[PDB]
Amino acid sequence: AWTPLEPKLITRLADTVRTKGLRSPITMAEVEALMSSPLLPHDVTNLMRVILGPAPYALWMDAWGVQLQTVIAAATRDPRHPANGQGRGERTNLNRLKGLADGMVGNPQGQAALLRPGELVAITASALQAFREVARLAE
Amino acid sequence: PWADIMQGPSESFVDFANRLIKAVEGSDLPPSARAPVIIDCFRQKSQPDIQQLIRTAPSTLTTPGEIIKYVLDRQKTA
Amino acid sequence: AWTPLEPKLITRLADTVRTKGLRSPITMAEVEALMSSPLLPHDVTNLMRVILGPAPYALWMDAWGVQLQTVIAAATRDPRHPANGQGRGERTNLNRLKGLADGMVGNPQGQAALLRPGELVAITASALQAFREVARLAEPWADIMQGPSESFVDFANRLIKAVEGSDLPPSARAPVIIDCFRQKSQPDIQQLIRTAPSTLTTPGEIIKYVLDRQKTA
Amino acid sequence: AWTPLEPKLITRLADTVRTKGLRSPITMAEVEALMSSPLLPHDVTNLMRVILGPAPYALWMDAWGVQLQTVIAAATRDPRHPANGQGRGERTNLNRLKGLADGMVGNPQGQAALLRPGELVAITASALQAFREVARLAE
Amino acid sequence: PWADIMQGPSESFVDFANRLIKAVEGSDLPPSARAPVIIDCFRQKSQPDIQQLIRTAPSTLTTPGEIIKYVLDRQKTA
Amino acid sequence: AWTPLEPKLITRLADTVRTKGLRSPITMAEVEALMSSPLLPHDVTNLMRVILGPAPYALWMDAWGVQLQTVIAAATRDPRHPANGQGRGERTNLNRLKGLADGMVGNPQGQAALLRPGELVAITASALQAFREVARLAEPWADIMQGPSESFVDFANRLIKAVEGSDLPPSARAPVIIDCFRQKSQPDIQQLIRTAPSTLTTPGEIIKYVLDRQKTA
Amino acid sequence: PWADIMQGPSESFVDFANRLIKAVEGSDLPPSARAPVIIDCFRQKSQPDIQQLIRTAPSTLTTPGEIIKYVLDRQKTA
Amino acid sequence: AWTPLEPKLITRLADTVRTKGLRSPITMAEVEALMSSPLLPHDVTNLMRVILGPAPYALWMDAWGVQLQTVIAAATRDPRHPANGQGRGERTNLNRLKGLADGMVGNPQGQAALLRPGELVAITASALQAFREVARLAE
Amino acid sequence: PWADIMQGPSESFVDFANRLIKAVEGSDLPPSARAPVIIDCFRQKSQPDIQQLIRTAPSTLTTPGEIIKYVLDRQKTA
Amino acid sequence: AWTPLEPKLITRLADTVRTKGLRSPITMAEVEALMSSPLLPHDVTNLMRVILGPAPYALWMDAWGVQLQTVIAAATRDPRHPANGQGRGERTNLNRLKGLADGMVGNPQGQAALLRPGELVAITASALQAFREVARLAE
Repeated sequence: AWTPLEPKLITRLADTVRTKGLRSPITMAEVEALMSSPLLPHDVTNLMRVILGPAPYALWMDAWGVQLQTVIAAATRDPRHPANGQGRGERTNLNRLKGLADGMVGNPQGQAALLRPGELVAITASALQAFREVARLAE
Repeated sequence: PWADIMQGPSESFVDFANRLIKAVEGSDLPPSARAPVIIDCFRQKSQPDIQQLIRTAPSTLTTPGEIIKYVLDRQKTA
Repeated sequence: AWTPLEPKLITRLADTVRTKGLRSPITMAEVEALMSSPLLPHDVTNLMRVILGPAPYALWMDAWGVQLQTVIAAATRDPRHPANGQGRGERTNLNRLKGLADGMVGNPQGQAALLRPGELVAITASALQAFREVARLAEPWADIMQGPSESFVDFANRLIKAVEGSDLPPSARAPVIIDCFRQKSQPDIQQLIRTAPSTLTTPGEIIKYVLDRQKTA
Repeated sequence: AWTPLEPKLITRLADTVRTKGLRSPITMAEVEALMSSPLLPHDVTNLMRVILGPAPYALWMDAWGVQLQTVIAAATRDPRHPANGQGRGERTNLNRLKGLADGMVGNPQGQAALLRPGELVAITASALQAFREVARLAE
Repeated sequence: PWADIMQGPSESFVDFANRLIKAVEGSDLPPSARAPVIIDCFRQKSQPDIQQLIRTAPSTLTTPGEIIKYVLDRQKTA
Repeated sequence: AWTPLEPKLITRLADTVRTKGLRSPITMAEVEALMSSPLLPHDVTNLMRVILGPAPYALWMDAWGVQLQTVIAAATRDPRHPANGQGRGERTNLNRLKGLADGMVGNPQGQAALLRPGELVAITASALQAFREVARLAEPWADIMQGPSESFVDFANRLIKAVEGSDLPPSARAPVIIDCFRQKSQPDIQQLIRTAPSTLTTPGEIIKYVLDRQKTA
Repeated sequence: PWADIMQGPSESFVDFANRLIKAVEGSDLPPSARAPVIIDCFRQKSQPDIQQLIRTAPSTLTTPGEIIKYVLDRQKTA
Repeated sequence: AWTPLEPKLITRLADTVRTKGLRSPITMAEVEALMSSPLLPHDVTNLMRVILGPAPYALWMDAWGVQLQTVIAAATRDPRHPANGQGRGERTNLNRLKGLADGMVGNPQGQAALLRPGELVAITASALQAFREVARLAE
Repeated sequence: PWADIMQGPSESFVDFANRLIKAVEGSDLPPSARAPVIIDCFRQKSQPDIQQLIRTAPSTLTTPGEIIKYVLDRQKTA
Repeated sequence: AWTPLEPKLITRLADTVRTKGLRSPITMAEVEALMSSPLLPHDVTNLMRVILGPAPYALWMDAWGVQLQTVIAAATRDPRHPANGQGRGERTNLNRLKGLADGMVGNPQGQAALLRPGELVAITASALQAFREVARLAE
């Protein structure tokens, strides 16, 4: 069952990003805090939509896609990925990682249903690395 | 109004890009016409230093994110 | 049977030569047009008498004679010339090429009678080459600079014109045009060409690149 | 049998390009007019040599080559090209399109002899598109 | 002092590179810290024309020799 | 047994590079001289460390690595390389070429022990080509004019130097040198070359003619 | 009148040659006397720069066309 | 077996030519010194390439060709030339004197193999006379 | 004295040649040394217009009479 | 037997050349008068030495040599020259015409001994034509 993040925590994090900036160690610590439980693509996408401005959000979408593509290359380079399965029918496509696959587009409940925990942690680590890249790039 | 947005003489580029993308996406344009308009507004607004910086791009930039990344890389630190 | 060229076409060509000059590509195209069917020495001689002034006509007579002499040397160097025959009795003398042979002097009908089609096409090609020589002679690339206010397409036009209408071999024009684009073409475009992530190996490619990335002003 | 274009029409078109420019709709209409019958590579090459200046002519040679290369890629992607034949012996090389093949270099009569009508119309459409590109680029 | 070296307005790039590499290698830095410092000094010194020339490098330059070669290739002849 | 190069020769070569530069033909001849016997990586590395400045030395290290990599690609493309052996156990790695392999780092004696003569000559040729590249890189013909007070032999020397040390094809240098003699070389010599009763078709002939008929002053 | 034709100080040589050949061929001279007269008028008219240019001809010019070609080759571009 | 001249002697001679000039008696003495043993066309050509500037080198190539042509005229005027042989098959062509013949172009070893000692001394004397002419002409 | 003879700024060339040949032949030189001296005095005296006229001689003049003829042909009429 | 020309006539002719010039018809008539009998090279040479200045004398020596060379070319083009003979042993060299041959240098008596009347008239006509050329050239 999907539970959304508190809008109070999200508002506090947005104001933190607004006053301290993207690169301060306190901001990265707060992001790591709100990045503790494995989030669904819907959660991370809306979170970055709210806390980041338009141009940093575009940059972050780009960087997140690139990092997820590196993850999928490593996944096709190793059939023992915690997102993959043993047979070929469990291979994870980027539509399933970005939340674009069938039964997931716009629906967080179905998303949480079909996604694997390894998928969730890989998406989360990818999003964190992308946030780091964009923060280092913006300023 | 998006077509009246200029990058101020003292304004940074990320603020100008934020303002422009906001005004273009929150307007009456179709969804399929926002990216070309944002690109062509980056090229013609964004005072002539950044205009020449985008003009002399050895690669072809075909996305607002790519233009923003390129300009942020090669911008005149000041 | 000999048919003369229209005096209307000849008058139009003469006025073209009068306004555009001898060397314009439109003039050379018009001459190639009126040089389509193989002409008899009478036709080409009268044509050059009408379209060219006195001094260019003298120069053209000289050049035509020289080119015809080269043709006759190649003909005596190969008995299989389309103007020649197999036996020695068909060897073509310059009196027959210039229309000076017996039964031809001043008479275009007899001319058309005795002349061969290979003779006609050789005379025609010789006259065309002579016209080209005289046109290149009648009217400096290394002194061409792009002015401070001049656009780049005008500079490229002027430079390519002066380089192609010069004494360089044909195989040396493209490298010279490129290296003149790089060293002339005032330092803004010089730096624009220098910092080219791709290697430009043709004047057209350099022109396209510069037109794309030029400073709009 | 090859018939050349009238130098009167070519002179009028050259003066049109000289006064109105390359991009005016009247100029493009005039070019479409003189581009009505399928022209041999010799015809189009001399036409562009006369009506265009040196630098636009270089640009046009480049663009024409690129468009012809796209055409030849589509031709090797479909053996039913009106320029191609059914067997492999009728495949059309760029030397045959640009007029550089054997029996064609400098000779318009032989050109008209060996060329196909599909070849002619493809060359003509390629030249028209290249003219459009160069006109959009020059000004 | 290496951190005070700037490329003069009229100085060529090979002279500036010689002076900078001399002052960096003849200093108190560890041997494993000279190449990154030389690179980052090429990027921030070396007046803004060469700064932008290095910034807009389609390839990633990870050695002072490679940076010198690239700049010598694409430099503005003047 | 390893024998070092004389520091006297190295000092003379360093001063030659200091006064004449990297690209002079005398400097390249001197380098070819000191590049006669096959050198060990230690020798060439120290030689370039001494004769070259810091930035040219960095450039040369880069170029030497690239050329050695091309050599190793050709070596893996042909098992009959004079550096390679017949079996796979003699394949030569870049650590062995750059002197980085085991038993060689910093020790020239062990280096000379384990290295092959084919290895040595390949390293030497690679280093020579890298030196040529860096020399061509470290340091415009169409901008050369004969000064009002400059003599003609100095102008000809400067022009031929800049034309031959440029990016032109080899078959385009003589026509360019001639046409630059004709259009540069201030109008007195321009008219002197123009009014040549003979046709001059070589830079040497033009130089001889001008030196004969020049205005002594 | 052919014997009154001079090359003006600012006139080019091809115009002078055209005018002179016109006036000599459209005159009362016999046909066999036109070429020598045209040559000797090229030599004595045609202001002293071209006069000296024709005088110092290493080859012997025996035809108006050859003289015109030589002068056009070696003329002072101005 | 071919042995090259020392680059040290060549460097000293080049600096002598640079400071004293081409016509000084000390320079001519030094050239006579380095012109002691019969040199192959490769040696003399590279020597003049190094010690002479570009324009004097062009002049010297011209003069050397002219003097070699005079030598070949004297050789066809006397079948007892130390470069010639008794039969017609040993007649020496200018391609063999200038080093342009077959098996000699660019290869000094093959050059030294096929050349005669009379050929070498004739080439050397010709080069010396050409150097004298160019030195008298340059200044 | 022959070695002090110069062609005056206003003097014609035949007068200068007469004076020079007179002073050279009526001097203490050997008979076999008069022609080379007369030639080399024509070349170095005879003010720079005629000096350049003799210098740019497409033919080689090896006799005082030939030099005099050439100069009289191609001299600047004034 | 050689008889010299009167110094009185030579003085009168020299003063005529001095007052009237070289080109006057009276001067040419006087020269034709003193050019009536066939003169030996000594006579004409001394005559031109006396009547002409130094520079006209140099010009006249040049022109006389050229005309004598044309005469000798015509003589080798026709073995029936009044100066030549029938066999090859009577062919007339320029040393015999200019008075430079053996037994003639400086001696007018020996000159008159060995010279032919055809030789004398050819020398005389050559000298007259050379005088005409120099007179037309001097003014």
